[PDB]
Amino acid sequence: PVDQPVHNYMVKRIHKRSLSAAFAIASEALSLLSNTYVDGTEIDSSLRI
Amino acid sequence: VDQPVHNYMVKRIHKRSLSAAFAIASEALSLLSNTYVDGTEIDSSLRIR
Repeated sequence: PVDQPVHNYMVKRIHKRSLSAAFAIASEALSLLSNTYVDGTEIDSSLRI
Repeated sequence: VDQPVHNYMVKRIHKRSLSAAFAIASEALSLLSNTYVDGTEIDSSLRIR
C-alpha cells in the first residue's frame, strides 16, 4: 500500500531543580573591618599571619 | 541546615621509658685503672685477649 516521503518536526516540555553551595560562621567582617589605614599600629603580627 | 565546616579537631601525646643495662663487676674497673702501675710484663698481652 501507500507510503510517502514523510517528515517529523517537533514541539516541547523540560525540567529544573533550585540552588546554592555551603559553609557558615561568625562576625569577623565588621568585627575588625572597622580599621583600613590608621588604627592598629604595632603588634597584630600573628593576627594577620 | 547543618552547622559550619571549619573546626580542626584535637589530639594526643605519650611519653615514658625503654630501658637496657650492661653490668660491669667490681672485680672489673680497677684492673681497669693505671696509676701507670701497668706496662710491666703481667698486664699487656692478656690485655689483648
